[PDB]
Amino acid sequence: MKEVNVRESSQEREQRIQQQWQKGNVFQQSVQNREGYPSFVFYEGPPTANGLPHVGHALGRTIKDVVARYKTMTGHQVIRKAGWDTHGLPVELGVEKQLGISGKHDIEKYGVEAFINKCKESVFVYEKQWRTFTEQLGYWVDMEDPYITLENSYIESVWNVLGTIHDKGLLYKGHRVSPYCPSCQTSLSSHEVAQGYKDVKDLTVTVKFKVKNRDNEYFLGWTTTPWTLPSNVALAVHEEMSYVRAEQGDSVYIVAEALADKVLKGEYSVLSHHKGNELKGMSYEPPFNFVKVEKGHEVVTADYVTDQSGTGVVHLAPAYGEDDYRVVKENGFSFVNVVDEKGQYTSEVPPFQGRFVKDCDVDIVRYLANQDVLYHKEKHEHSYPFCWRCDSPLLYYANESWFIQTTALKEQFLKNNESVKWYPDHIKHGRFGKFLENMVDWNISRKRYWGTPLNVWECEGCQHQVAPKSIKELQKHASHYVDDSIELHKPYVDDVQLTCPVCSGEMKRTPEVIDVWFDSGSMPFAQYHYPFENSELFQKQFPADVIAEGIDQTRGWFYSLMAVSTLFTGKAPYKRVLSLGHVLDENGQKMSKSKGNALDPVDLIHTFGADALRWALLADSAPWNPKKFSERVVQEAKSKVIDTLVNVYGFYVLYAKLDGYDPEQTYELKKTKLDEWILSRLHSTVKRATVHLEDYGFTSAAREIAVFIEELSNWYVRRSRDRFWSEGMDGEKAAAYDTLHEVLVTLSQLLAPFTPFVADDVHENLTGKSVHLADYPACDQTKVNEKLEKEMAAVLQVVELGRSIRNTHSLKVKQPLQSLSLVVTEEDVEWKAYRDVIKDELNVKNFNVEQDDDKLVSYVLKLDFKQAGPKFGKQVNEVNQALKNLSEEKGKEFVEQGKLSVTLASGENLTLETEDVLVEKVPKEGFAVASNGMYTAVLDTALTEELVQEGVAREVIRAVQDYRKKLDLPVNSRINLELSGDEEVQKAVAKFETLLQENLLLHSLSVKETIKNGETVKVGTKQVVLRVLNQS
Ligand SMILES: CC[C@H](C)[C@H](N)C(=O)NS(=O)(=O)NC[C@H]1O[C@@H](n2cnc3c(N)ncnc32)[C@H](O)[C@@H]1O
Ligand SMILES: [Zn+2]
Ligand SMILES: [Zn+2]
Repeated sequence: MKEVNVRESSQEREQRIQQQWQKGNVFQQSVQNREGYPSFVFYEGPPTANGLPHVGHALGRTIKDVVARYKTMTGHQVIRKAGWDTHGLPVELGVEKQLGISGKHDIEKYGVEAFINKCKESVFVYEKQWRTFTEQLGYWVDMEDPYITLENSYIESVWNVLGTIHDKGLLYKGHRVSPYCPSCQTSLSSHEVAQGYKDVKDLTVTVKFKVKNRDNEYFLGWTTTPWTLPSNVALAVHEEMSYVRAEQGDSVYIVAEALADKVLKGEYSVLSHHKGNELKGMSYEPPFNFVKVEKGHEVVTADYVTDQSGTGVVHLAPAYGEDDYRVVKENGFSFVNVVDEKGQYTSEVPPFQGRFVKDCDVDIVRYLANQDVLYHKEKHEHSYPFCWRCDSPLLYYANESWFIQTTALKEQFLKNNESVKWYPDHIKHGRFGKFLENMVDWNISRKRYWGTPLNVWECEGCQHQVAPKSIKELQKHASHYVDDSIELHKPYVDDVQLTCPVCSGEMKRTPEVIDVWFDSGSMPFAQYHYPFENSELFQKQFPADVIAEGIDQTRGWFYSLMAVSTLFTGKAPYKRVLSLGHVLDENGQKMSKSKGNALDPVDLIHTFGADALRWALLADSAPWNPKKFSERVVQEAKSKVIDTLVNVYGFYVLYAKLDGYDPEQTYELKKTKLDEWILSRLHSTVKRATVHLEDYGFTSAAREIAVFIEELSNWYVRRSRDRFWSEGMDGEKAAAYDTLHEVLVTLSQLLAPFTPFVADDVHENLTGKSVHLADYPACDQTKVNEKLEKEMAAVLQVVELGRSIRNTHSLKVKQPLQSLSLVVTEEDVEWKAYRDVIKDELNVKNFNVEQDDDKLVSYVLKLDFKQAGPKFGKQVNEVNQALKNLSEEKGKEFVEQGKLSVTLASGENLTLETEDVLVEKVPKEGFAVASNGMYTAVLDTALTEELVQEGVAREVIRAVQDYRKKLDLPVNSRINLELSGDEEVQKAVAKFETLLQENLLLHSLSVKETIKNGETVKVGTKQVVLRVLNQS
């Protein structure tokens, strides 16, 4: 083993370990060495290369590393291939800002290829930043040969999946009302929409729709979206609902019967009743006539019309509502649209053309009043969908899109999810399962530029569709030569046309790219270029035994993985999911670069070490709920846990070298009880840490290890230092080194998944072998001693109570005290075995175990004025004083009898009730008490001259020992000590001459009045002059 003497920062140690890992190919070796062992299949969720990693990203990569390292150590091969997510809106928008452009028209002007090249350059920059962060965090994952979603082979596998889905009839094009982002100018999927809901307040209005062929009669139409009123095509009523013609003032209003009293306020008179199907076909005047409707402006039956809210007459705009689209289509009414692709009014609405529709709500209300059609308005507090990338409010907008028909396999989705073990369990049928139950088809087409091109070609002539699964299939169908090096991106694939197998017409590729979530969802198949390559490796690497990503992937990678695999293979792509709560700042606020509360994990790693950051991320709280985090928690992990291990390790190395201990040599071992206890704690920790890790309880396993590390340092090492400090390799010293060597090797093995850097530094130096090539240690039950653990835990509690008393009464432990008495209710612990430990640790001359406190306490008596006030009147203070004057035995009698008589000054005898007296139990004179209920410790705090003088002699002994170290004197030489001090020091040194001589290797001791050029030292509150000569 090598020394740990030269001061090394945490960063320097981890850099040294990192280089050791590189030179030895330890990561690669930890995989290859498990060839033929059972597989544990792990999929890396690919980080989006559109920004810098923050400390929240360190949680998931820490947990994935713990799992992979642990499963490797317990006898599994864990292949770890990194991945980078590089397509889609999350990349495009950031690049647009870098370029100072915005929107699809600006991208066309900039140039599609030039824009895409900028995207490629940006993702490459971010990949390197993420790679460096991952390496310094110690998350072993192959970033030399990662999968990358922009790579041609990866895209080809995605094409093969999409082509296979198309073969089944599950990829189709349709004109549907879909959630739509007016800024990004594209439809969005249902999982993307679920990620962007925000509470808003807007206006729902009731508008009068004047009935044609009548007078003073208006329908009361209702809508939550005033901006859709110019596009009105029909009014919807329920067929079997009852409506009333109600007269108010000079007008008559048609409204639902159950809502009339709410809608019509002040005064009305119901004239007639009508069913919903009776009102069918009645024409009316639209609130706006800017747009011309060919067929419409009538009343139709819709089954979804409710009488619970609104008026029972619902304004329908077919282009901006799925129900509205369906009902208008059924009744053959003309479809109309008044909005461009940017969410702005077209020329068909003159007064508002070129304005965002949701910003016209206030002006629409005023226009409604001016036409005298407005009848009511109210505020609507509800959730509304916003774009998960650009924060623009969404619209529901009729649009031609491509869909993956996920609903066709909904039953298979639920069955696959039912096979998955979720952490936390509630996600399975909660956040994730509920999303499966409300499944709609997956809108995958994005009218964008940077992404996986949707590989569907349509014949211009007969609309036949061809979906090439590969470059070879693309080449086979193309009407022109297609080079083998064709890049599977826009615009290169848009220059490829096919010959239609049906009519020989020209086939053109649909222009869209696909949802970025499909790319990552395809990684089980695309990361190995399946089925074109690595068919056998893929089969061994499917399904995954676990994945671990943030909770937002329930609307992300968790869903897209499940959907792609279910549509493609029918099978669940994973057996087990760790759904991780998000890291927040120290205030509980979400982490963001804009908010400035996103800590840099690289700075934390540089300052405190990755081992400390990882430990704090694992041990401070559980990973399943939102997590408050701070630099302070990392600092505490470094000083309390990481530094403590390093110091114990450095202590062992220094004294093992000095004493020439050799773990390969065989010694006669005199194992002590403290050796047995720490070994029992070691293997009990091994057992309980393994049990938690087997159930992915990282926090509980970490906390268990931290407890053991505290016991190892604060108790085992601290109390065993003499056996390392002593000279000569006796049986006890050899046992100490043997015990500590086993603890350090096994503990570092335990810690290897958690704190990989320091664990290897200890283990490799002690054994010559990397800890990460080792097996996870097994619990040796023969070294577990449950009784010994139980007693030492009781001893620690007693020592803690004793220290508490000493601190409370300002009695420093260096000052010996006469006795500690322990009151125990039961003879559970063999206290005789720990007498020397308790007396040493508390510095008491005597340790006595008592069954009760009768010899240690007394009773004083007072009067309960709230209970005995009226009974004695003006004599209450005389009786209360009478109780306080009673002797110790009188109080002892009262607590046993419960009845008491007090004789007042006049001789008047009075009787005291049990509840009239307040009883106080006090320790006997000179004693002090602390109790935890189970144990009552009674300490004699009374000081004698002999006790004080012994304390002075102890202080003299320590002062001399400190002065010897300052002079670099040999530990073997005997010294001539000269000492000067006042009479109290002189008397103490004289009286305890034997004690001084036993603890100091003194050739002679001279007490002088004055010392020439002496060293003044501070012994207690006194100053003592020392001077050391050497025997000549
Ligand atoms: C599995 C990854 C997806 C396919 C996608 N590329 C993506 O979300 N990429 S990411 O880089 O934005 N996310 C990386 C991982 O970090 C999690 N995460 C993101 N933000 C936080 C946060 N504040 N606290 C904790 N974890 C967080 C993501 O869920 C993902 O696991
Ligand atoms: Zn958007
Ligand atoms: Zn054709």
